[PDB]
Amino acid sequence: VLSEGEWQLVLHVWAKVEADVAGHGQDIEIRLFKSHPETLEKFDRFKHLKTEAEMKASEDLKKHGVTVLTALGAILKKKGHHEAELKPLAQSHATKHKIPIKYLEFISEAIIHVLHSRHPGDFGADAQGAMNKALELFRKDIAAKYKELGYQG
Ligand code: HEM
Repeated sequence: VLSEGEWQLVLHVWAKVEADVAGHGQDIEIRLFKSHPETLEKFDRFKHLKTEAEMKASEDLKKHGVTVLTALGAILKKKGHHEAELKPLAQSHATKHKIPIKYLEFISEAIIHVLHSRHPGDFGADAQGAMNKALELFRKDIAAKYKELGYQG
């Protein structure tokens, strides 16, 4: 569980993300694909993108990044009370996209990296620890929902 203080650090940095959701989304997706190239294989829509500049130029990827971060933001703002928001995400990611928890670890790393790159003065060690706990909770709860659907992490 996160403390109220921890949730407030999470939401304080998230408000920074909300000042440019598209830009943060692009950076996070690109960081994910750069650091863990195998993840790009999961995207029939994007795996044709051959360079970083192509990725940055893709309106489709940018739109998708906003969708991703909008869903994550909606989850984080519930401060753990996110069953209604998490269930449909688990459904699609378990049964359609087939995303293992290890890949959710990869994107969590990418999120931390981008938030620190863009907002170091509002994302120090304690804030990173809080965001890490929030994303750990998300991964734990989604893994439980995966199993409920018959998908083994
Ligand atoms: C913070 C973690 C994540 C969030 C919040 C998130 C959110 C979303 C949302 C909202 C959608 C559109 C609706 C849906 O299909 O559920 C989506 C689609 C998708 N996600 Fe994720 N996602 C996450 C992690 C990942 C990861 C790590 C991968 C792959 C390594 C992935 C692969 C996909 C794919 C392939 C689609 C379909 C894209 C398309 O063709 O339109 N997701 N995601």
